[PDB]
Amino acid sequence: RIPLQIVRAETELSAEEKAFLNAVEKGDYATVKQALQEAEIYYNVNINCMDPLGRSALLIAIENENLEIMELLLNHSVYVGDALLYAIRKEVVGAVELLLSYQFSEFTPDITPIMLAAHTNNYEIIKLLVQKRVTIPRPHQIRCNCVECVSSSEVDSLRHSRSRLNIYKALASPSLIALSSEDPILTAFRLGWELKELSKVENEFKAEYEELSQQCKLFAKDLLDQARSSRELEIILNHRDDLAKLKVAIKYHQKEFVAQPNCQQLLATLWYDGFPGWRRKHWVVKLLTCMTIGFLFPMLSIAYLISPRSNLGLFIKKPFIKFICHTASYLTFLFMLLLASQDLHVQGPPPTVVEWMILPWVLGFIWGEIKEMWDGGFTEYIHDWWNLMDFAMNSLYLATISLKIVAYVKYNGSRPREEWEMWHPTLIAEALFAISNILSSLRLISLFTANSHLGPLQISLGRMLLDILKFLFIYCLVLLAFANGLNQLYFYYETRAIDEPNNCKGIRCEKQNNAFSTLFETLQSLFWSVFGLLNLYVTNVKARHEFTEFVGATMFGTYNVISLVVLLNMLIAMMNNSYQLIADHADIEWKFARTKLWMSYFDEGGTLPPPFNIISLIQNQHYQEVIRNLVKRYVAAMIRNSKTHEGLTEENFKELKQDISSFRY
Amino acid sequence: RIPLQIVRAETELSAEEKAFLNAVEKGDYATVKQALQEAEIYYNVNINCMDPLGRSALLIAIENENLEIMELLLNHSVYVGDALLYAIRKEVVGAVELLLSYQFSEFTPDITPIMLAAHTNNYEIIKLLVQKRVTIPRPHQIRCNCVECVSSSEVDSLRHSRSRLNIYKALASPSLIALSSEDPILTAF
Amino acid sequence: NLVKRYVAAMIRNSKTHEGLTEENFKELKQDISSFRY
Ligand SMILES: CC(C)CCC[C@@H](C)[C@H]1CC[C@H]2[C@@H]3CC=C4C[C@@H](OC(=O)CCC(=O)O)CC[C@]4(C)[C@H]3CC[C@]12C
Ligand SMILES: [Ca+2]
Ligand SMILES: [Zn+2]
Ligand SMILES: [Zn+2]
Repeated sequence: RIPLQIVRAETELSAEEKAFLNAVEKGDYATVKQALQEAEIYYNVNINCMDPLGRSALLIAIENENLEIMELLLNHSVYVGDALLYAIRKEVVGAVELLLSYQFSEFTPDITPIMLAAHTNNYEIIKLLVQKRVTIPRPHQIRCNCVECVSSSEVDSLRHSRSRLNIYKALASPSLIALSSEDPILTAFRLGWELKELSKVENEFKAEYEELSQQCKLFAKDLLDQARSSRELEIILNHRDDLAKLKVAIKYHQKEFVAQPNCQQLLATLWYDGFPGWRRKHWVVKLLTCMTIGFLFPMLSIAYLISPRSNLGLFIKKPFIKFICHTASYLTFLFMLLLASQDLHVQGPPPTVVEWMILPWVLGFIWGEIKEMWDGGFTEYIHDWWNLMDFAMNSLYLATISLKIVAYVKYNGSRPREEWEMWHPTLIAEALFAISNILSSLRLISLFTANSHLGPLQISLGRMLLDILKFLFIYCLVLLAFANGLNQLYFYYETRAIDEPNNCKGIRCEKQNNAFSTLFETLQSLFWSVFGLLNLYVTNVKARHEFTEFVGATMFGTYNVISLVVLLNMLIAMMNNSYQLIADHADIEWKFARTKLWMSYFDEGGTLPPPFNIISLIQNQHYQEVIRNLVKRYVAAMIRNSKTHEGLTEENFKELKQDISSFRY
Repeated sequence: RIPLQIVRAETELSAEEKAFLNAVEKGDYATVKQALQEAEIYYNVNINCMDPLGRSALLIAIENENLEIMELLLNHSVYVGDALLYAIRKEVVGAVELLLSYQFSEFTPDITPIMLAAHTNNYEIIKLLVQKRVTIPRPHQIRCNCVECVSSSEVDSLRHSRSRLNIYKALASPSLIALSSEDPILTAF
Repeated sequence: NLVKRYVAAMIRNSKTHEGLTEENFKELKQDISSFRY
């Protein structure tokens, strides 16, 4: 039999001090007033009593929303501590104003009235509080090591983290940004960037910072949405302190802001400068004009080089024409590379005509690469992740040219490749040239972002590469373990290449042998076993060691099972789970990428294609006026969205009943 | 210490012109009438004042849905601009009829009362508006290259696109197809 | 202390819903009717 009792006992009640609490709970004004005045005359009661549910007279008045009992209690000199915070958090303007005009608490001691107003995001009460000179502390830099920060973290770290989070949550309020801010858009950009940076540093508190950054981005997008004229749109997008604001938004990774329909329409208008009917055109005529502009790229380049100011001179300044010319030049370079492969008995031959034509394009590519790193900088150069492939290709081409010139200078004989050594400079140069051709042909993937059908697909594939890289580590660990074991088992029976039928050793021969004799060969065999290109008799020895053969076969079968049946199927499940979430924002990511690609062609520098490449207060006032108009529209819209819900409004009957009762009285 | 202040400051208030706004907000008919007549006799108040939340006397009457204060304010010769649109968009038939019988705006300048009625898709108010001879502009063919279309797109393209979208959204209303159409099925197709 | 805070928070979460509270008009109507009587 479980003796149910009270373990933590509170104080007793049911005196006159509880009588007048329950009178206030009833709320009848006359009875409350008479009981309170009688108790005050008697001078034997207090006002510190607490109900079992955790509410007092003032808290119950807060919950019931009765201004008459509110003013009566406040004029009766009841306790006032935290009552302003409770009223602000209850979100009633009349009692907030009344309390402003004049133990156990569910409020953190660091909470300020302005902080709570910012947390609750109420425009009216926020303005009412901010009309007085109220301020907010500064949280220190992200990696501050100053004595004040180290000391405060040492005395109490949980309170410090909570205070920082509360300060940032109050600062990231859309209303508190609408007021007391000269540039709300820039403020939102910087705040979102700072919160995104803070999320990584504060590992335990990540979701809160991420949601604050998302809220800032959404506020910026909603503020942009209210523009209702092309003049206002261009003023906003061109304000600086062209398209400086758009460049800043691209830098700060504001994909929702960038992918706005109005901004995209303006960008398309700027992009299709030469053609004004490109929107209303047939696919056949678009294709025909595409070839007819791409075919005359050398003529256009020569015309611009000769006469920069002419009818044909300025025809290449348009971004679309420049993009078409660059694409045609790259396609011509790739065609030359393909034609190159279509006497081989000389040692270090002079370059042929195809290589002579290929060299100016390669030199131009390198020149264009260095200028962009000099103009952009190291961080911008490495952020693209395509410049890595560009640098690798250019370095490989430079090494190929150097090796070819070295071979030409050194060797001058005529000997067969069957007698040439394995480390010949000519052979090294051909291998590097083949790798360079592979990389250059693979470089064409970056042009898929300009298309409507392939951009999101390419963006989705790029996102999944990360999961591929993550699984590669586990696969490599398993492969290393099994290769170590197999080599340790099989390294005893190594045989020389002379004893083999065709003087061939390894797995790249018809007589596959010595598959696990060395660690490198074991790694190669275990890699090739995934695709089923390794035979089954490689796990055999010339001697009759049936136990050893069976153990090796068991190891091989276990590795095959683990690699193919379990790990490969698990990768597939991860790809599906990742792509399900990836497919949601494909449009936004593709539009951001296409905007970056489009703006990459707006600059005046580098107009020519690679082969020929080698050879101020009025604006502030206008922006302020437009920002004021947008803020007013946004405030109205968000007030309405707050009014969209709770459609079953009340107290209209109470107000009318009070009025008619007074008239009857 | 972050100095919180006001960056964009509006006009001041709390005069008799704000007194009678908050009287209208209270909505007591006798008090509103006596205050309004006293202010009219004094001849020192206006009716153009705006609350901090973006509402006026007529807008608050729209939101509160009080026909008596509505007719009192309208017979007191308050400003009437856009009030018909606000009433139609609030979707109250009594005040829509009363307003039909007789700055900062959250409505696009191209919005027409019939267009807003079609957007909101209210059969009764749509019929009440369409009983009068009201019409709708034609958007041009899909690939129109005519001078009027090219010129209007050149002066302002965002407004042109918005106007086209609003016209088509008004035209694609199921109620506006049920009325004023001989073959609703073919029209919908 | 933790129990008190948790009880307050869960009472509030119970009060978070049913925001369209009633019987306030009934109590006021009963009071004014008695005063009129
Ligand atoms: C996977 C292939 C290439 C074989 C490599 C074998 C070892 C060199 C690897 C396999 C697992 C690795 C470990 C995996 C994870 C960790 C935890 C890691 O912990 C942290 O990074 C702690 C700090 C933090 O992340 O907050 C430190 C390295 C260590 C021990 C790694 C050390 C290197 C190990 C032993
Ligand atoms: Ca590049
Ligand atoms: Zn510090
Ligand atoms: Zn036209």
